[PDB]
Amino acid sequence: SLEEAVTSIQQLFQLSVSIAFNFLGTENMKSGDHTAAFSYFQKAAARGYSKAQYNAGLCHEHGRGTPRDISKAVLYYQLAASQGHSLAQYRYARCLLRDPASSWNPERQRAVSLLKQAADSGLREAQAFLGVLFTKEPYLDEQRAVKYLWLAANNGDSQSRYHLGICYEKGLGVQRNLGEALRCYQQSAALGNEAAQERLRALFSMGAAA
Amino acid sequence: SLEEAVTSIQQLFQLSVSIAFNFLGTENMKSGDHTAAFSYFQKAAARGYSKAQYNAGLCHEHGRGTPRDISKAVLYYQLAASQGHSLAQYRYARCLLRDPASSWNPERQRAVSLLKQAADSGLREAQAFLGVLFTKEPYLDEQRAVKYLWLAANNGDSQSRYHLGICYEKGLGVQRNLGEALRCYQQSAALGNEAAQERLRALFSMGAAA
Amino acid sequence: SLEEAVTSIQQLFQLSVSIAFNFLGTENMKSGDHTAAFSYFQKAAARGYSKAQYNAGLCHEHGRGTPRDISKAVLYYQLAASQGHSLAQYRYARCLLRDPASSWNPERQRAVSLLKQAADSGLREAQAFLGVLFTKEPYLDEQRAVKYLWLAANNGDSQSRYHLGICYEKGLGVQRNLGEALRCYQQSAALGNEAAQERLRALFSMGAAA
Amino acid sequence: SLEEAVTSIQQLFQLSVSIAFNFLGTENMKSGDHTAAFSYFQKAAARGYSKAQYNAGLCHEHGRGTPRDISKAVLYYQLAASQGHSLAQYRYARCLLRDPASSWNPERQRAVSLLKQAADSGLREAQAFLGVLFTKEPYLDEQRAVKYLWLAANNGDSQSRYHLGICYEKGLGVQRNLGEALRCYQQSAALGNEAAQERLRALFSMGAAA
Amino acid sequence: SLEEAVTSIQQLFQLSVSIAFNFLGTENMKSGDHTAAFSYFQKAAARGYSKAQYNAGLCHEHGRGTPRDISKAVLYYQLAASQGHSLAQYRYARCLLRDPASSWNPERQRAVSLLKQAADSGLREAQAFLGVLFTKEPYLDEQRAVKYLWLAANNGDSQSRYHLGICYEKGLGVQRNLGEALRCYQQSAALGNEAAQERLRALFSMGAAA
Amino acid sequence: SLEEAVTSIQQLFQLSVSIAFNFLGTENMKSGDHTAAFSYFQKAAARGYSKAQYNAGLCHEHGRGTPRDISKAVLYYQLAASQGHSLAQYRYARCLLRDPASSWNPERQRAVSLLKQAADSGLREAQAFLGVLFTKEPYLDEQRAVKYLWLAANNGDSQSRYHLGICYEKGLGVQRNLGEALRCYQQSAALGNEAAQERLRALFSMGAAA
Amino acid sequence: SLEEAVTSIQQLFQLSVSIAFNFLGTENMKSGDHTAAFSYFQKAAARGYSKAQYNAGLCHEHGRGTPRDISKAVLYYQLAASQGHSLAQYRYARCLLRDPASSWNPERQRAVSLLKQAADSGLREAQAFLGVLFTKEPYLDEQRAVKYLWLAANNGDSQSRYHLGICYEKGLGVQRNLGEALRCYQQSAALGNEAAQERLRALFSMGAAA
Amino acid sequence: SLEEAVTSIQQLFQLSVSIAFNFLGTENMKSGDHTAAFSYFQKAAARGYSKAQYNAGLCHEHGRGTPRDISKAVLYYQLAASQGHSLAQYRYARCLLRDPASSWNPERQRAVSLLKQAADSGLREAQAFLGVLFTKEPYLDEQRAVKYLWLAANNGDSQSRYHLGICYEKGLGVQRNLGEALRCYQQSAALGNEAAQERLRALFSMGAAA
Repeated sequence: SLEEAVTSIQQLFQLSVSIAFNFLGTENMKSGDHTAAFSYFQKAAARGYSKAQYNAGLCHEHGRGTPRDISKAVLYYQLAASQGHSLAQYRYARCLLRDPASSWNPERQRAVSLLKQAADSGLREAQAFLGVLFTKEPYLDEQRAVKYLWLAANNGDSQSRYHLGICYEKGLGVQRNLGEALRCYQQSAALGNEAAQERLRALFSMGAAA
Repeated sequence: SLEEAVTSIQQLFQLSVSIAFNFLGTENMKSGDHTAAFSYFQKAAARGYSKAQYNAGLCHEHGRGTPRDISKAVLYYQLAASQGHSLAQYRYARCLLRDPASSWNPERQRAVSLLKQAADSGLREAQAFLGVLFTKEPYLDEQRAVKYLWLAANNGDSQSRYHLGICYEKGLGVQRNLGEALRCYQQSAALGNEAAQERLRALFSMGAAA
Repeated sequence: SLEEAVTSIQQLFQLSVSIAFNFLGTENMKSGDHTAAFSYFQKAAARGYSKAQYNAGLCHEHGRGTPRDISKAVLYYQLAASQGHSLAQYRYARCLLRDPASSWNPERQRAVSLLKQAADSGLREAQAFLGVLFTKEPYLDEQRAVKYLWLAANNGDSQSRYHLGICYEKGLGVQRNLGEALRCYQQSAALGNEAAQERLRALFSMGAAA
Repeated sequence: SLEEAVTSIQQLFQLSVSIAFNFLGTENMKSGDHTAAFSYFQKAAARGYSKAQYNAGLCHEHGRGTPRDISKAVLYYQLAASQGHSLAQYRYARCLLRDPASSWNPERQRAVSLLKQAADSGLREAQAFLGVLFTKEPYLDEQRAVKYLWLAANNGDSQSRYHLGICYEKGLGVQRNLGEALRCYQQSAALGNEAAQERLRALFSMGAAA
Repeated sequence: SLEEAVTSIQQLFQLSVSIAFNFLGTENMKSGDHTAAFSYFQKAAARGYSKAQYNAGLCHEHGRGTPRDISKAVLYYQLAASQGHSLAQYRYARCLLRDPASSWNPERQRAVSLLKQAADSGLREAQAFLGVLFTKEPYLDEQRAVKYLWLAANNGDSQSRYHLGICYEKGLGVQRNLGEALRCYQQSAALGNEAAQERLRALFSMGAAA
Repeated sequence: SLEEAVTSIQQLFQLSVSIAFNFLGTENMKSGDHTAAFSYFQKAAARGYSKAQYNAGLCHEHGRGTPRDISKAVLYYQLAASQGHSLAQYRYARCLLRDPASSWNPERQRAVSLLKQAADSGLREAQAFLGVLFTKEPYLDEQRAVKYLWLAANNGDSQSRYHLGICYEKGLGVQRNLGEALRCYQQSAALGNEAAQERLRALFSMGAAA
Repeated sequence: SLEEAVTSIQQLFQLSVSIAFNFLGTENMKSGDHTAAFSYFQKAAARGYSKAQYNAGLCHEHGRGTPRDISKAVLYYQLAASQGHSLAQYRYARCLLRDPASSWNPERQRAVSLLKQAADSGLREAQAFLGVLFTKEPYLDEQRAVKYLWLAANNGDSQSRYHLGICYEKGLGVQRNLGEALRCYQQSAALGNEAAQERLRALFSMGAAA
Repeated sequence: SLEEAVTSIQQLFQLSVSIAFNFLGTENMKSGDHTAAFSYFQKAAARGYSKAQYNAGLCHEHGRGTPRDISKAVLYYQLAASQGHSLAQYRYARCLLRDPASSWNPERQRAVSLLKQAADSGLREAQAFLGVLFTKEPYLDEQRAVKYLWLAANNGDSQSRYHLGICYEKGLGVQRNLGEALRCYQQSAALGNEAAQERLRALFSMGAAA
């Protein structure tokens, strides 16, 4: 019975050293050391760990100690997302979908599906971005966009709720109502959505005053 | 007892002939004969009757059977208003004050005071007219304007309550509120105020169109 | 001064005998005598009296003691409506618009215009009639129909308010609101709309509880 | 002295090796290796651990690397539930109650009791499932079913609140209300109940459309 | 010509003497003389007049100067009701239906029908009495009773709306709702329905703070 | 039949001459002649007419053409109120209850009873006056005062509704509620009440910085 | 140098053996072994650990494997509460306040103070218990009792909100409101207050049923 | 591989001994030993650890075992804040900015910026304190103050709710609403904001009802 024991202990040692390298790295990043943080996260992600791959991608696309790169960054994000990390797949989808390119390529469908199943978890940013993405060409699906924008806005995001308000006012996906749109704009401006909410409130409060 | 009896009976004869002539006149006007109605109303008003003076002024200012005249119309309206006919004094004030002339003369102040007294009697039009009046130079009194505009709007006038809404959104006399103004615009659209809705709803919907 | 006096007294005699004929006819109708009511109303309406012509038309189109007739009834209703009687012109439009024939004749436009400027006075039935009429071909004007149906239903008519409810539910002229339509149906059935509100409640109950 | 120390250290060693094997197994399952995860979970559950027994039951009922089995799955689920694991006992009850068999067998009595005391903890799924279960024969207990459906739907489940709405509409256990039921259907369709709420909305649409 | 004119003038004289006799009767009743009121009203009702018959019935059933008599009052109310007097027919129905007898006698059929078509006119008391009567054996029609109780209570009658509240809380005709019944009792106490509303509030306080 | 006929015709002559005297009095008062109006009103009121006695009391207590007198005024008001005139008895209460004397004299009880049966008719001012009166010593009856203040304020009187607000905030007769009291103050001051505005702005607006 | 190191390592060893014994003990209790759990918890609490002392108190007051004792239970609870354990101090206060003895003994003063500062943390049970406690003699402090009952019931406790409802009806510490109290009773019965809310609903049912 | 391994293991040892020293420090603080807690926290913070520095600052500024000092306290707070400790950076900002001096010194700008980015994290006290901060000279920026007071009051802080109410009633930053301000006062007094809310309720009670 010692063979399974030794296999178990060596696999546990592998996993534990991965954990320790990741924890070290994040402690260095929080403390202030960065190049050592990059080295630690790279050598931790080289051996198949989820959070390590996420942080490697995060530091390698923010470039907090390495020139700004996206290719290897999104490769790390893919490798982390395949293992079931919510933030990793959110970042992967947001980085791959930043272009206005068409959705004919299958990797776009894969990215939007993984972002969808990420937003199913409950992360605030993923579902808000999904609601934004499904509202614009060529991902037009008004009902799902509305429902996820509303669900994200219920968590307290000002911009998502302003987008819900413009969705009501423009009358796409939801019946064209104006009073709820006005109160939504007012509360979004109250919650400190400076640019868009302030601009729309000022326009509506000046069109009849100028 | 014969002297008081004969005085009473002759005064009754005067009042009865006044009533009969006014009646006849209004029956002729309703039936379709007009010049006879004019003559009847003039000879009824020449002998001191309130409603007869109102009808004479009305038929002189609309001119529905006599060339348009404002001088005699306004004089007859003055005679009718001095005796306590609410609609007559409303018409007097509206016809005399329709000019954009200054209110330095006290006679205009007398006209606006009698308009106030007429509106205090419950007439729908006088209240709305003074609500419009007090918002324009030099009759600036915002609180009274708002209160009587609201009182007239409670009777169901679309224009008066649209002016209440414009007052809310512009924030004069009342704290500057937008949601109540929007619902007021919407309900004024519901009652069919063409000039109000067909401009305000279009201006608040032009923002939706891109 | 005798010529104007004699003309005035003979006009007064004419109008007063018309009044007497009308009053005696309506008293006979209320008491129970009917053929005398026809005779009196006809001889009163033959000499140019508004309410007398209304009653003549009413007794000719209900036929409460004379065979049912339309041509004489509609002619009397036209003659009475020309003189400014709200009920007269309401009944004229009711009896003229009841046919399913084409509206190429301008008399139909005249009838709808007089119905409109009748219902603008405040009569309950004319408003509901025009609200129904403008909803059907070829008088399609959704906004006016909705507004007058609403201000008619505000007076407490169950059928007009049920028609407002179906207007909301079907989403013609107003945005397709559904909860308001359900509440309107329910409180129409509360006021005793025996047929319509009850049958929609039953249809949405039996076909909803399965 | 030393005897209690050695007993404590050996018991701690047994517990720690159980913990390590469970952690290993779940790390392998998350990473992607499966058969090793099955072996690890099996040998961890063979020595009396709660979460390990739950994971063994889960991997035997989904069969993500082992032929589908319910017998061993439910045995492991029972062994995990007896030790106080909320999600495991929820799974046990939902697996044992999937059959349409009667509740004469007292194993069903313990199953429903353990599901009840699991839902008392606050898990979303168990409460909704029991709310569904108590509605159908022979578990009829309307008040408790409605209360647990309501408090489960308060957590944001679309199907639970849709079933609350159908409970309102059919009026079983709750006073028959219809407007709030319609609002509940509408919001559940808004929250993304793609099948059921949308189907009832369409039914209430085509009910009057055709 | 002569014959129709003389018939018209003699019928007018009959009507005018009836009017005068009724006017003297009501003037005497208001002034304070009562036996002359009985004489005038009796001789006025003896010649076929509506409100004269109503007043004769009123003075016979109150006996404001004549021994209490119901048979003559009931006959006079019948004569007044047959001629189309809303208040008189309401009085007839309420006087005839005071007995707890069944509705097998068709006299009760006419009584209830005329009370129905009187309450349809807009009188306050008739509606409330019908709402009460349809609630009690053998006139049980819950929906009609509820709808007239509500319509009468809308006019501001305190006792009718207290009956509406008792009907709602007892759950006949309308489903059992409690909060609305609670502030229905509260407003009925506020509007001065001292007896019933005070009793219900006192009971609801004694059984609560016991 | 000559005796009853002559009695009827002479009584009709008495009533008709009273009506004529009152009509000439009111026509002269409206026209502008005052002493003749006084003479006619006294000679009409001396011979048993209700409205004439009201007008005589009114012209004696305002003194619009005769030196101020209260004795004759209140005597005429008593005679007019004994016959069932709402305004007459309300003015009797006006002129009698103004004294700060005690209510030991039963004539005060008669005055308040006639005021009660006046307010039961539906006049606006009498109810507001009794609502003020029952609040102050020794007429303390809080419930009735509140109920009739509320019912009168429902008619739109600003002072009565401000008194309703003071009653709410002070917590006499009603539960001491502040939010409804603040609102009530707000719309009372909105309708142009000097006292309500001067109380609100000095209590809940000045106390902030004073 | 080495001296501080050896002191630190020996103190860490004491703390770690305490932690391990506590963890062991709770693992044995959850697994099913009890007397070993008692021994482990006893020897862990004998050396000054907070959670171990709480568990010792719990196992001495429930007696799930040791004869029931309150003396040692409350002594352990005090020793755990002095170190800052919220649930332990809640248990101490609830065990010491179960007697109906007076608060003359200052041990009750510390007990109530520690319960207060425990409830200040946010535990549901302690706040509800103090809300119950301050209502009854001699701990009468109505405002604080109501506020803590309200904020505890906001967490979803049925009995706490039922006691809030009673507080509303009896009107102690809060302005006596009845409609909101009825709604609170109804919702608490809906949330599953099987005994008390249902009993009051039945009482308010049979109060009018019989 | 020896050099990277030895560097990793030595860095891990340094971090682990820092963790252990902090753990024994907090264990001593909770147990009751204080001077040892001070020594351990100081030697842990001397080697660069975040929450150890926070605890050192806390023990120097409360002085729970050392004479009161702010200098070393704020230096340790700066060291902890620079490393990303939300609560520590709150404490640093609040301790540095307690002085009433101006914001000319850049250290105040740094403190307010770090407090801003602390409040943006989600800490309850930071947002409330910053809402208070921006209200007073020279940090006047009303919108941010209003939004942070609103968000903090949404978390249940009574004083923040009172300051929101004072902001509404005083009409700075938000429109001068008074009704919802009174409701805010009342329901903040319900939560137990004894001093200020009780003071305002007493001022609005004595000045109004006395």
